[PDB]
Amino acid sequence: ILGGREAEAHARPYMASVQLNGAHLCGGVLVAEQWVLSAAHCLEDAADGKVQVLLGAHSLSQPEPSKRLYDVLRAVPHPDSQPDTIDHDLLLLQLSEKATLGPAVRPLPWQRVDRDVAPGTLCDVAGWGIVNHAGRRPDSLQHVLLPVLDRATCNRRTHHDGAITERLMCAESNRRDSCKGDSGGPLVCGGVLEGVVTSGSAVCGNRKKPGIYTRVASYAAWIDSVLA
Repeated sequence: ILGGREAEAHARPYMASVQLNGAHLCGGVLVAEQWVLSAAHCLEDAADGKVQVLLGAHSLSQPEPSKRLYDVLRAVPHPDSQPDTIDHDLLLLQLSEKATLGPAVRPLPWQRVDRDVAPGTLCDVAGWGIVNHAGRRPDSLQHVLLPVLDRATCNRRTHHDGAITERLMCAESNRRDSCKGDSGGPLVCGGVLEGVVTSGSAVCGNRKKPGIYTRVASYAAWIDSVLA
């Protein structure tokens, strides 16, 4: 963190921790009983494995009755994802079994209609912090409300300089100091999944630095198809 606050425990029952070898790698979002959406860059690299997903968690380290760790039957990165690009940066993970659903675990509706989130809309992003930003990292789930930034301005020569295609969206990042982006994590507007974090901003510095998110509606055809 240097954006935000501790979330209410289990009030985002869609939130997932994508894990490598039992350590938090990336955020993700439960989009169907057996399927979690995250970002391709997360699981990018090569060797392995023991990629799993933790559902029903608030703390990454402490006992909680709802916590369940799922192995993954299949990792499906968007075919057009590339290591050297923030395009098509989505990742679907098929869980070993249907998630057991309840107050702490519950898929989130996601936007199928390909329309942009209106600029100014307040959306919610949640996650758990990187490298080991404090060994247990941030240990409990954090979130913050960010206003959506118009694509035009996001594309300014000082913001993101034409990088933001119509398949991407932006949020004002955060003034005062810097940064965040769990990655793979979700951007939720009015209770609907609209975006997934991409390395926006992993080049942090300005005042009006914006976060970059992949628009899930733009990939609705690919998502649904992997699900069927």
